[PDB]
Amino acid sequence: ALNSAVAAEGGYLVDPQTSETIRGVLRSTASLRQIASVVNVEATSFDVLVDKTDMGS
Amino acid sequence: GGYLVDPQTSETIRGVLRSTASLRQIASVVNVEATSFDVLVDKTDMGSGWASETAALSETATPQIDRITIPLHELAAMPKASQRLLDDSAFDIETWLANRIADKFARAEAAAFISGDGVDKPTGFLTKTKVANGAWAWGSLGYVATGAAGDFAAVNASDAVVDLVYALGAEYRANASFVMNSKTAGAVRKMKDADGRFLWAEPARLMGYPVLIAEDMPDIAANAYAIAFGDFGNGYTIAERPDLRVLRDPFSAKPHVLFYASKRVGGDVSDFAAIKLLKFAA
Amino acid sequence: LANRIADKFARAEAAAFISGDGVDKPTGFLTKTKVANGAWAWGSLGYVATGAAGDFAAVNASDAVVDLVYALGAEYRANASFVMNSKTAGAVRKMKDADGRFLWAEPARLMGYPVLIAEDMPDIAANAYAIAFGDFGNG
Amino acid sequence: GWASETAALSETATPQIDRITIPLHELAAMPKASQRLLDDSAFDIETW
Amino acid sequence: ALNSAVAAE
Amino acid sequence: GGYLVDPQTSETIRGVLRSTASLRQIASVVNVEATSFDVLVDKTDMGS
Repeated sequence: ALNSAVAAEGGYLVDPQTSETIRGVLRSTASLRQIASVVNVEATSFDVLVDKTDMGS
Repeated sequence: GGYLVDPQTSETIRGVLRSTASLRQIASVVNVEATSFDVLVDKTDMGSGWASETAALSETATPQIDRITIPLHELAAMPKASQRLLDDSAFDIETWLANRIADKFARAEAAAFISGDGVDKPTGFLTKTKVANGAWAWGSLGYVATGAAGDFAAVNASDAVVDLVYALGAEYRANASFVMNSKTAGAVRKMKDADGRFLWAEPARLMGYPVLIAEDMPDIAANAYAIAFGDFGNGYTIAERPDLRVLRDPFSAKPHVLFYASKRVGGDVSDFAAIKLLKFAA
Repeated sequence: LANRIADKFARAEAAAFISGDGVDKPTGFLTKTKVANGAWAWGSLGYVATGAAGDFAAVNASDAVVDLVYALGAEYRANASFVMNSKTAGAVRKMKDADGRFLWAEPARLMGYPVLIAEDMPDIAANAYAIAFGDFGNG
Repeated sequence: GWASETAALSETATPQIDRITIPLHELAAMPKASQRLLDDSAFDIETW
Repeated sequence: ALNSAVAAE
Repeated sequence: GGYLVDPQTSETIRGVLRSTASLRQIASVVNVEATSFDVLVDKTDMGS
């Protein structure tokens, strides 16, 4: 019941409260995914079909 | 009949209005009703595979976890107020002091959150075993240096600030803040081109990024860390109780009231990469 | 862990989307048979060059960036993005006029166009492709 | 304070209070307007 | 504040 | 992960046990109110 500084005089009653959420170092989430063309695909591959030339008028 | 005019006093007792810029509105304020606070951060990270079709995938790493314990100190101030004053001074002195003691506390712990040392008070980030950036360890804050001693760089000035920015990590720079005292921010603003025009153009943002004008960091000295920068939303953790518990003391000072009030607060650095500093040595 | 493994994956494939090679992982656009712009073929990406080797152009600096913009096609420049690592973007920002004032003025947009600070492209080397630009919505 | 665990916390200062008295003077101006003008000059001279 | 004797407190 | 685990504190505080029987239950317990209780005992016999 004495001071909270030294352990023997009731310093073992203070039981430090931990975090609510385990934090972490926060690394770069800049991944080009938010600027590229994200396509859902449930397959083995994906096949874009682009046009390398054009018509004439 | 000059004794009939009885000058009307104020409605509200005013006061000098001191700097409320306390880093509390930019740091990570955490409610805690305990003796301490324990952040649990991750100093490393995992590894990824790109496993082949026939690989029989093996083990990978796992982020080892580093605890920092917040001390969560107490802070008290104790004015001595006379009982005769508190009964005859129709301005409400009790709520005036509690409105004024709180403004001292939010002004006292601004030194604790930034330039506080270890004992009995939170360590601000300035006293956290500074390491020059590039050899960045975990248990230490990074800094870049300027070059010349008592000023910014001489030949190419204003480049010690921009690399301080671009060494803070691309994720941390998303919501960061400069921290200076108000007499260094003049010496930054006084920098000018070869033409005599000063080059940097309420929030007093600098290079777009917000600037918290603190009042605790040293100025441009020989080896001072005058300019701070980083993401204080992850870098610094403030732990506190959200009240200002007042105990009036009618008994010790017998003709006095002796307000004893104490809110208790703690907090030190949380993410060592989320703050970079500026040394002026070399 | 599932909140942390996902943050590694979105950090691991950022190297795949940009500097990934062919085997077992996506090829980012850096390893796609670079061709100098003007002789632009189909199965290859264009590039412009700077001039001097380990830095930007010496006499007229900052003109290797603006022609990189105006060789991207008028339709693609409508919603494009610069891509650099965070240590090159300093060396871009450190460029200055003859007066000592640095010339380029959250999104950290450059010449108005948005900039995605990646963390995978090389810095200013002898023959590195340090600065990327274009319409990644179609590219 | 930043009082230690075993400190027996002592007194502290208290903001001494300074009064400034506003004098609250009066200010007057007195134009002289003719009664003949105020009755025949349909612009409302009083509120003007 | 302090005493009611001297004004400035 | 050793920081991620924390012990249970307890259900309550315990203590070493002490002796209870204290001569209070065998002696004469007299409820008194003034500052002092006075017994009046005669020192010697009648001596007839």
